[PDB]
Amino acid sequence: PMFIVNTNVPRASVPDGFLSELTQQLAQATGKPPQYIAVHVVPDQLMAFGGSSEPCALCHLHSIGKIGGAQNRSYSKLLCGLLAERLRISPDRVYINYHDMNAANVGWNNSTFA
Amino acid sequence: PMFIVNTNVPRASVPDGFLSELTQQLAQATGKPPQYIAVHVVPDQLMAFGGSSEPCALCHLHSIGKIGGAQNRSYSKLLCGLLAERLRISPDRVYINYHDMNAANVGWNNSTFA
Amino acid sequence: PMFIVNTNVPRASVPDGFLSELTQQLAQATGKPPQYIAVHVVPDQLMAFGGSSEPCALCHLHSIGKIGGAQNRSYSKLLCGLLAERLRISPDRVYINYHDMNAANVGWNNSTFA
Ligand SMILES: [Zn+2]
Ligand SMILES: [Zn+2]
Ligand SMILES: [Zn+2]
Repeated sequence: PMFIVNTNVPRASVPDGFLSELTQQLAQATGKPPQYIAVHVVPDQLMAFGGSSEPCALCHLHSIGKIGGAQNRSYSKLLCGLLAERLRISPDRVYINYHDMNAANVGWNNSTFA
Repeated sequence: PMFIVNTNVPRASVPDGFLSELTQQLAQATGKPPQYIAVHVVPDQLMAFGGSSEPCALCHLHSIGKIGGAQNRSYSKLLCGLLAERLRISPDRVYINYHDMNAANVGWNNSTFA
Repeated sequence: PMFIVNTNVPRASVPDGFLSELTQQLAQATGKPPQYIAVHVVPDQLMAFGGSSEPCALCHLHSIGKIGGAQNRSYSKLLCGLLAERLRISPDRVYINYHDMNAANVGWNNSTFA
């Protein structure tokens, strides 16, 4: 699984340990080993949500499987929780795009996961 | 809808008001309420288009519906127009990836749109 | 075709000429003319892969066609090889998401490729 958060929150407002917390929480949520989880945070972005530049986040989660209606609801509660608690972003100013990837469409280690 | 533009144009060349212009015109073109429109501009990028580092842009528009052949042509005319007039990027140096998202695959406000 | 690499490797570690090498080799791998290839490198990112922040990369390749199991394996070998040799990133710390785009879903030059 791989998760990106793009936000207008400043870099200094991202806590030490946030990447490790996302890794652990996503490992637990997806059930995948942490060794397979990648995370990426991009602060200081020029962005707006509903025309407003109050704190917001635009995110992506790519995973080979572990994507679906109930799972994505659970991930959204989890991830919005973390962004609210750690980055002080309101849940209603977060979007997360979920992409279920075929194994043949994810490259890694000189080949794909197929 | 969520629109991202990645460009090698420098930050100082992005005019004041541009996020607001994008929000307004995307709301009108997609028919979606402005509250649901998110926009993100990423200047100063290390990029090439056709092997050239002349001004260019690589973009993404995700939307739950309102994506299809005729709509996408319309969006491209609108967005390339804006990038040309505001950022001085030639339309033939812009790519826009359009993604029609299932409601169940978009997280927002602790849940999804499904 | 368009290729993005997000990495924690610093900007100064990206060698001169790398965008040009990526353009050339992607043109050859996809079979598409270099004039149609776009490349984007994003260094200095706040990322982790498998819980750690040694050099890693999260990438995307979007292409109208030229995507499939054998092609993607060949792209992955090529791209991991380049990231290892030029950016000193281990291949087992690289993910590449491959997206086959419909022509009507790629905007360019005020219209789409349809
Ligand atoms: Zn997406
Ligand atoms: Zn895409
Ligand atoms: Zn993707």
